[PDB]
Amino acid sequence: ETPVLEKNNVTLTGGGENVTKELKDKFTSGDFTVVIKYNQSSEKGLQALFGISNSKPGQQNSYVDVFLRDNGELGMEARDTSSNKNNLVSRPASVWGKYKQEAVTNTVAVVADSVKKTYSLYANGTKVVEKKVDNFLNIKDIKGIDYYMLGGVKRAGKTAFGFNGTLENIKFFNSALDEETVKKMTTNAVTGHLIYTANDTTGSNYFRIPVLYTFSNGRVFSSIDARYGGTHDFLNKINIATSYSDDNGKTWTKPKLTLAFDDFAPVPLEWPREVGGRDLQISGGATYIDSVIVEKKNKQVLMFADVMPAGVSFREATRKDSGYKQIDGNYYLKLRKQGDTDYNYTIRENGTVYDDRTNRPTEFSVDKNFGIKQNGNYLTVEQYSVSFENNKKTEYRNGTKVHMNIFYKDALFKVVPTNYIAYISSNDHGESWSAPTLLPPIMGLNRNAPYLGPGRGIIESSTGRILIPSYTGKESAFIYSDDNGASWKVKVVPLPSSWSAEAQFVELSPGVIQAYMRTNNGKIAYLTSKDAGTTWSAPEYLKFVSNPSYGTQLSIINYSQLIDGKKAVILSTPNSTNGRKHGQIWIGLINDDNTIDWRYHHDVDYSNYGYSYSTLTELPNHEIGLMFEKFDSWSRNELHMKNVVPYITFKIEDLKKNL
Ligand SMILES: CC(=O)N[C@H]1[C@H]([C@H](O)[C@H](O)CO)O[C@@](OC[C@H]2O[C@@H](O)[C@H](O)[C@@H](O)[C@H]2O)(C(=O)O)C[C@@H]1O
Repeated sequence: ETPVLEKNNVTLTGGGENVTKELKDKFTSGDFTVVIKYNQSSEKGLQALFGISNSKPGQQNSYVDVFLRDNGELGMEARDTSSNKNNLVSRPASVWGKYKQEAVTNTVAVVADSVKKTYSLYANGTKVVEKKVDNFLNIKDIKGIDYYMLGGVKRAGKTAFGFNGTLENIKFFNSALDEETVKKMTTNAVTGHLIYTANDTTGSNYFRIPVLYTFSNGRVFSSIDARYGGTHDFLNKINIATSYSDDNGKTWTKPKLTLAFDDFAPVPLEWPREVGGRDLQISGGATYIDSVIVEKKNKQVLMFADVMPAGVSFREATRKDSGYKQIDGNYYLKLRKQGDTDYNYTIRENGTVYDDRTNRPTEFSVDKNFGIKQNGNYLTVEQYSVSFENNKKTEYRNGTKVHMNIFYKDALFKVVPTNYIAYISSNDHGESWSAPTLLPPIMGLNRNAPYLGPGRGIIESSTGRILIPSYTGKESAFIYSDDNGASWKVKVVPLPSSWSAEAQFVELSPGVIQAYMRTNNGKIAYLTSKDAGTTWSAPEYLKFVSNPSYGTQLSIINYSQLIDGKKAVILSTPNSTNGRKHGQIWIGLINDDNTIDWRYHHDVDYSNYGYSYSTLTELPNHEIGLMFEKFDSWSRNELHMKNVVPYITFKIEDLKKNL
């Protein structure tokens, strides 16, 4: 299959290029596929990569184009004036703008298929959207088409939507090419920046909440939320997936499911993006969400995650019950047997389930992965699948038998419907992991566990204290161990308001640490401890970040090499009052008095491009690795998008900009 027209290296500055002679009436069937490898010299304005139109007076709504906006949205229009049919199909955050101050080459494509009545758009190897439309128009359906142009749309004798950049290669086909062909044709260097991809070895179409960490041995490790029923926090099914690199981030392992329940199958789901439909959620599977990583002095690695029983949301969960009882001074996870009103049971030594009314063992036990046994044999429940049947969501028992689990909605014995924290440990730097341990009720018996601040933990250097950031909704909760992670305690710090205080730590000097965190007031706060986290100052705020009131998670790390003769920290955050956008990386130099000189910053892409949760690490060669949500993950317009969490790298010289 060969193009009706192929052109190369067309550099344009808003004026376009007429190719009417070279396309006129060549779209015989009316179907089309247009594949465009381009880079933009300026992202400003609405820009058309090509335009096929009726250019006559009064026919300004008779055209087809593919367009780009200054926020990375890719779309297409197909409009006919006299039928008054106006089709617009798009997806936000589909393309890249710039990277290290150079324009990024993207390859995008549109396919119009008359038999299916669908338009499909592709960017950098991903089919970003395919939509069936009742008012479908192919080229033959639009009346009096007479002008075909590169880099604009000719409307009433004037060039509209002028493209600024270079069309490195553009191919027009007069048929609808198949999906696999077009994915391949749009695959390029941008495609290789995705570690996790839709329907890879995780089975998930969607991801959020990346975390990077560099181990002592040189391995670069990642974890992430694999979110199956779109990108919703809740209700959903979420697993923690992981992937690692032993060549300084150049190549990564196929992702593994590292924390995952099996009450619901981990399957690729086409979550609707329409107004209304996009609010759909599943009934909820048992969930792990929001990971934190730290490597211990002895090289054992810990990973923490929040744990939610099936159907339980952060917002509706109980805040007044830890899910534990205290019996003879020991804390045991409690259970309610189906049909009881009270929690009459506890999981005690060797996972034996006791009846607390009689203080005797039952026939039941719970293994270290939370599965229930009766007389030494596993009880089972049937797994759920989710599907779409005529754009209708269905959940059903799918024929797979899995172990009954205390976190499942079908369990005979159930935990309190609240949030928990679990951790797992690895002795081989992430290749294999222990069974999970639920954190004891460190907030008290009558409070829920904290919520983790996604990213890393630290080991403070003078005491060896391990610190894990978390929050409650009104306090900071700094989880810590003074015995190399054998037992855990918490410092609870009341906050000026009800912040979603996702935090990360840095050490300024021995004993002196700061916790940087999200707030609800638009600013990034930092609290200071001069005794390795035992006591904390009142909040101070960064002067140079101004965000919306909901705020976003951040990443901050210590860096090992001197910059301008000073110890340095590296901060990643959005910085925009208009959304989760305008990602920046800031270098802060530690002054002799332990204040920070925020001396340099680098804008990650253009200012209106999306940038939400992020994670930094220092690579073994002292370059910087960044993985981030390259979209606005708060916006109701950018939910449920595929392949939007890339990994990129910077040398310090790439970052030392703007002063
Ligand atoms: C991709 C896209 O959004 N196309 C729109 C287009 C652009 O929004 C606009 O040209 C970019 O500046 O606008 C279209 O509408 C014209 C219409 O816009 C209203 O906001 C205004 O009230 C009207 O006077 C008139 O300008 C267009 O036809 O250009 C619609 C198109 O779908």
